[PDB]
Amino acid sequence: MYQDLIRNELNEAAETLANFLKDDANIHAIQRAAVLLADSFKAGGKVLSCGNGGSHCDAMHFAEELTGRYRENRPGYPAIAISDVSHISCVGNDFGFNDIFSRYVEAVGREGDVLLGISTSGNSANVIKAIAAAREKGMKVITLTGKDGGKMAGTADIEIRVPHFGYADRIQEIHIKVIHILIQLIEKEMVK
Amino acid sequence: MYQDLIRNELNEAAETLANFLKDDANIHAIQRAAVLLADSFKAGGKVLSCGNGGSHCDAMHFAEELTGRYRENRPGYPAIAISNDIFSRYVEAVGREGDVLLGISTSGNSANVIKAIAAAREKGMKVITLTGKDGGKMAGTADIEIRVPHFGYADRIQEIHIKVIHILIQLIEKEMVK
Repeated sequence: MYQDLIRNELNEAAETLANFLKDDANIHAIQRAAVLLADSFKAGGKVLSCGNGGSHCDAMHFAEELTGRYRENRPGYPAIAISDVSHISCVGNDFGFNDIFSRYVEAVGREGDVLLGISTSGNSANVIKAIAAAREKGMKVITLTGKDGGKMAGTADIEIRVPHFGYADRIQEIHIKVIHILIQLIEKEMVK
Repeated sequence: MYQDLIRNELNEAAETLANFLKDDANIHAIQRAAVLLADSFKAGGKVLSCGNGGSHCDAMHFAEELTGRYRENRPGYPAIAISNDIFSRYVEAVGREGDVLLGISTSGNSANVIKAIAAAREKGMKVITLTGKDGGKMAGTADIEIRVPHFGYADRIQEIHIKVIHILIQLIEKEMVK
């Protein structure tokens, strides 16, 4: 019988969400993010999303939702989720410590574009390398993070940080809620 | 400007989690789902997961986490995520009696999930579904259905589905080391 266990997990997610919505700064960070993204599309830029693990799915839903919405009457792609095009992670043992995300920024980023880097610990080495490639490319940087923000703390133009300090599950669950919301706020921006 | 919209959507997530967690049937369905999954794995079976749009991702994380944890020293793949016959044709090509289909559909009306369910029954497989609203056309056709009582837009349902997936993975781990 694991009913206690189930309810504890769900309750912990409810405290996470509560803790998250209570801080104004988080709410303001999400609005700023959405404005940046939409300003950037409007200027003809695109966003590259990336994340490891479960966060790679968040990076994917965010790019494919924005692309599916804004591809009509626009060149290119408004958003792309960076993927392992050259199969560099096919040696297995993937800790994130690789140049899959920064390679991709180097090959396709342009000045004006946006990097959305997702990292539930703020320590993902591939995401830190993409932020540096982004800076070299002249792209603005949005991060969705957790805990104390890890080593990426301070390196993003806009950081949306989830105040949870244990395992990644609780933090990923708030990130996909943030992404659902970014996408609706951007739709309000994109008619204006 | 949007501050209120942001908080509103967060609060609606908080309302959805509270109404999901408050109904014992949803808690019991999660425990039974994990027990059937674990028991399948113990008997040498696999689980095929599928879903559309954002749900596809959830089906992907479910399958990859599970295969990552149990592949070593066990033949085959513990879980495979698939990708209107795109899911049924795969079930038809690889399902075996004793496997399990996990079909994810926030409205319960995904035609491609529905067809995968019917292929599953033809191969003698069990059926777990992650749903929303009233369970839609899928209601009744799963052996175990975890249904999110939210009757609005899909986003809020998906966000509970991923919490369910994270907990299944936990509970299956306790079952497997038993």
